[PDB]
Amino acid sequence: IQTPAYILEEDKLRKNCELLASVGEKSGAKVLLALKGFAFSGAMKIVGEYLKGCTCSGLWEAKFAKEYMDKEIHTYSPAFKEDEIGEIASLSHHIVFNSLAQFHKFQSKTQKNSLGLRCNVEFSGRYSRLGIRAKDFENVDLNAIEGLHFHALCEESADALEAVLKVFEEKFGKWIGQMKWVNFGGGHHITKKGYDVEKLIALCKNFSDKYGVQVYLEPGEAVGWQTGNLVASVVDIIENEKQIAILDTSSEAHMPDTIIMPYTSEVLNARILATRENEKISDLKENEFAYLLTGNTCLAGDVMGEYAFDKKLKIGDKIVFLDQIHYTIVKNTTFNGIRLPNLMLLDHKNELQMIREFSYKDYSLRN
Amino acid sequence: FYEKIQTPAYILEEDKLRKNCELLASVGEKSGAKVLLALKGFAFSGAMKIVGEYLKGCTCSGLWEAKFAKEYMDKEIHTYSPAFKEDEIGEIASLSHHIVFNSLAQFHKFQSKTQKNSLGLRCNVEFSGRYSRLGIRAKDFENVDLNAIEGLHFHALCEESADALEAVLKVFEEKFGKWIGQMKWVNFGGGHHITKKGYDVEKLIALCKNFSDKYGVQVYLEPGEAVGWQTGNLVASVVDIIENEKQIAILDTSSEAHMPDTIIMPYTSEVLNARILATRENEKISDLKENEFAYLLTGNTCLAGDVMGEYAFDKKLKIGDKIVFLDQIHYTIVKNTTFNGIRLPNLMLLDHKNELQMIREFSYKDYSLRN
Ligand SMILES: *Cc1c(COP(=O)(O)O)cnc(C)c1O
Ligand SMILES: *Cc1c(COP(=O)(O)O)cnc(C)c1O
Ligand SMILES: NCCCNCCCN
Repeated sequence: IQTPAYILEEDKLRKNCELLASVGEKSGAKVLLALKGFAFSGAMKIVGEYLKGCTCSGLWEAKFAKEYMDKEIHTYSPAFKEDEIGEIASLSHHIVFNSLAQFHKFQSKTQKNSLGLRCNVEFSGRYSRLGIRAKDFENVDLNAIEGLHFHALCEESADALEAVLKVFEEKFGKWIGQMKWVNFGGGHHITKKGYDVEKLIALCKNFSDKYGVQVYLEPGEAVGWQTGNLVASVVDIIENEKQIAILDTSSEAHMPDTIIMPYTSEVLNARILATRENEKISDLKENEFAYLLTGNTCLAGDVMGEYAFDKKLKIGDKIVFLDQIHYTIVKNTTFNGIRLPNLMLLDHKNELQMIREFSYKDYSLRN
Repeated sequence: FYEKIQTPAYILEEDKLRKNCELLASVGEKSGAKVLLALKGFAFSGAMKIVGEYLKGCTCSGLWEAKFAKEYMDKEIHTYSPAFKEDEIGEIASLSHHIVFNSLAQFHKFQSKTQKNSLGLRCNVEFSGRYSRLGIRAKDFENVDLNAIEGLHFHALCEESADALEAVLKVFEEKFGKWIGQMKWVNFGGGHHITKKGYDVEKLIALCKNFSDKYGVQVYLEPGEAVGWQTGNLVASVVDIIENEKQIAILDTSSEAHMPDTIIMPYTSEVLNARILATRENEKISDLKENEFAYLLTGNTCLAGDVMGEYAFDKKLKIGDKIVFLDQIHYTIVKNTTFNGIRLPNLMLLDHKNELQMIREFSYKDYSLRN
């Protein structure tokens, strides 16, 4: 590994997609990759051996689905524009509108697509712009709408989906039986250890039998969950009261959700002792060595955390940030002109494959 | 002016940029300090030649910024990194006039590959910070052979005043004083909000001039934000307007992808002809007046939290109206994203003749070739 690099493990992605395929086969639901979280171009054909297509937020994702996967394309945007709707309609099997005005504006340009409406389920979200509330369905012509859609969950359980479906059916139930399909969105933490997979299958099966509809699920995170790591090197080690490792990667540019959320990444063969925000998480044990892990941007707060290792770090050691393929790459930056981590794939034969190697132009042509 | 443009777009105004640069050139003129653009915050490719009319060069964090400085400006190049790497030091050395190291180890490791460059060390001034990895603390200078070192560097400020640089200089001279006289230059870093209304320019000039004279050193300043301050806006359109208790305008831009610092810091952008009533985080800022209309302005990503804030306007918004987010050229473009495949704002220049030029028009490949 020339560093930094995001490295997706084929074997792990395959195990995730096997489980998701199993959910679809046992429940009758169709499972789609939500590209927002996980769009790893080197793995799109692999994902497509298992899943039915992509869910896409607009033109660029729809184009990406077409090019990389070429399976079903489902497109939802809070904001379709006039200049893009034609190409989106040419590519998309399903198009979900966020408002009735959007539906009405674009219905005549989407006559070959199966149309849906996003439903605001209003379930603990106040003042959300996403979806249509139930009261606004009264009096509206739904003859041209074949699907209802919701997305209401983030890193959640089968029990949470049950709770959402209960409210979805109480508020929207009069309009469900007349649809061909319903899309339960994403946020289902299906490949996480301990998730109640049998419950999800039963919920999807039971709903489909109850209303005679095709169920769709559109996980993003669950596809990329624990499928790979960001690998960095120790470039320098300095002392300022604590021992501090400066790495060739950056929180802010390469793991931006660690700063936004905020959260602290786990590190292979290490334990988190304290967060960058100085929250104490654990105490150092015997025969452990504490380091601040820090990044290569010029920012004062480019700090991953304080971590306990069981050996001393040396310049040139590799640090492995765990579970860094979803909601990372898709949102990363070239801030401060920091060299981007290459995208790599560890294939089923344990051979490392370069998928994208970035260069100066990735930075210069974006400024 | 804005009506025929594809939105969204960041629009830099030449006249405003030139006013800032005139002022920074005035500081250099009067103090003898040499002023550099810190590319971290402002790297607008279409403006680099304009900035070079006024400033002496660029401060760069590494290889990619040094190459950009070389290509776009072709003036002095000053490189500092907390973490130089072996695979890049060669090319950084061929491009840079000054190289500033973050630690003695990094200096000792790369001294022999940097013989044609002027070498500096970054000083941790330790002032109001704890556990900072940036710079060397004064105690670690003691009894170190500094023969090969021609400059000292600090960067200790953010959006600050001439009085705050005065307080930092006092601490810097107190702690590192005994080694300043032997240097050829000192670099006072960035964070000087020189072009903000009210800044005490006169005092900055005196501080720089006195310091220069006292120690017999060439002083360097390396503002980023100051160069870009109030030079331009991000222009978006209202794509849809919906209601959920409040009126909500959904725009073709995203706080998360296009104004990331609004989410990270967090802070709320001002909007042309509007007043902030409340932040995305529900902080009350002001009350609606009698003849105004309140709207939540929100983005086009699929995230629930892609909300800019609640703002008061003098008239109702309509689909197709342009929303102008004020002061969006610095610490924006340089750190924006194609998250959710959102179409990037184009980069445009409103030039000195009031003509709008396209600098960069983005496309699908800017997204697909990054995933
Ligand atoms: C984000 C999103 C998804 C995927 O959510 P995950 O948490 O990654 O599973 C699915 N559908 C829509 C409409 C989304 O906005
Ligand atoms: C960020 C930075 C600057 C510029 O800072 P501004 O606040 O944009 O003026 C200059 N030098 C160094 C070393 C920096 O990290
Ligand atoms: N005035 C700039 C402060 C330094 N860094 C800011 C980085 C956040 N965009």
